[PDB]
Amino acid sequence: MDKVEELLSKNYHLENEVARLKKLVDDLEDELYAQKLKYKAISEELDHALNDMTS
Amino acid sequence: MDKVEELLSKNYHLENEVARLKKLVDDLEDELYAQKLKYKAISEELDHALNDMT
Repeated sequence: MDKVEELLSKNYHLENEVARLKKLVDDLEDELYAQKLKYKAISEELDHALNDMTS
Repeated sequence: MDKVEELLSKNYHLENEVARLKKLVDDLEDELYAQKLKYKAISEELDHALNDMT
């Protein structure tokens, strides 16, 4: 029928969205952790900075 | 009546999945942004720092 026609259509668009969101969510997960490691490393040279500047 | 019912159920689960993923993306974008505001605020401090001694 037609209620089936539109449902197939709506489900097609929905499945695509879900695909794009899952990938986006993964990309952000990585970007965010990469971010945290870059932040943690930014301090590593710093721990040696104020630490070696003190004594 | 058979597939029309299957279709509706799939559709329902998809709409909820989209809404949940959408909420997840928004949270990650916030965390990420917030992290950039600290990364930045910090950098601006080295400015007064590395050159402060130059």
